[PDB]
Amino acid sequence: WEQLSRHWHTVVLASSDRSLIEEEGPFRNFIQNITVESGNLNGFFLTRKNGQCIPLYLTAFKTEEARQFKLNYYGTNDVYYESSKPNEYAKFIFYNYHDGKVNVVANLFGRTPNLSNEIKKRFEEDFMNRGFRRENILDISEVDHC
Amino acid sequence: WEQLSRHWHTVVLASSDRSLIEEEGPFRNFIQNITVESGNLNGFFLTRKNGQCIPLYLTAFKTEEARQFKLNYYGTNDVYYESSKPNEYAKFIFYNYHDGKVNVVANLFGRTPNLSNEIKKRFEEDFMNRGFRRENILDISEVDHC
Repeated sequence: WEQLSRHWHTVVLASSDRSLIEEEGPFRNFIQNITVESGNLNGFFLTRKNGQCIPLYLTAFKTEEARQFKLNYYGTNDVYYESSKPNEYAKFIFYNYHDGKVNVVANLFGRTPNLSNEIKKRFEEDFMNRGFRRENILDISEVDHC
Repeated sequence: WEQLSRHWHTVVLASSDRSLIEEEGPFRNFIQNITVESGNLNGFFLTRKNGQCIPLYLTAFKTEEARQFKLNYYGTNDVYYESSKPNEYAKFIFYNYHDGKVNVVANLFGRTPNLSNEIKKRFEEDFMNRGFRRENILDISEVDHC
């Protein structure tokens, strides 16, 4: 898992709940880098709250299950890692349970600040195919993230 | 996946939406057996619809990600397999996308029509912890089914 131990860029964000990833949303976070320790993912993000960029430390604890991690943040998040190009991008999918509800927050991280269209298009399609609206898929490689 | 190709039993079912697994629900299915072919999971089930038991064939198609499959059934289902004792029980978590809503359907299968209390207990706890209530977790080893 030491491969994920690098600098990253939040390229695209999508969620079944628009508000989770819009300005001021708990998941509108910009990854800076990931440090792997004993299989655990220690991510350092920057999130913009009340107009300012503040540090955010999130730890995806490795579970006995493969590619799966556990993260406690605004509820319990079952986390899944996936990538067809491990050296170029990383997708992190969060299944969030909070206040008796289930949501999905999908993250498209890139080793570069932007990714190829083939990659982004696949991400967009995968989620549009799952009933999402286009307002639920944010391509932030365009916006002004922290 | 050779340990999955045998006869299975649906022991406990859990869902974020209780109706999906209650009587008449599209996901209240009683597994008969699973046959593996080319990496895909070909499960044969029995489901009581409109009064009686009828055959049900579902294929969990392999993906490029470890332990993850795909199933089109009452929406798109991203299926994950996990099990600490591969020869006693099998767990399949479905992340269902239908009508813009996201739901989770977890299945606890066993080589025998019932599982140890410890196994069932942990399954129940895991989802009790994710905000599910007692009525969302149905042990069916007890009730009579197809």
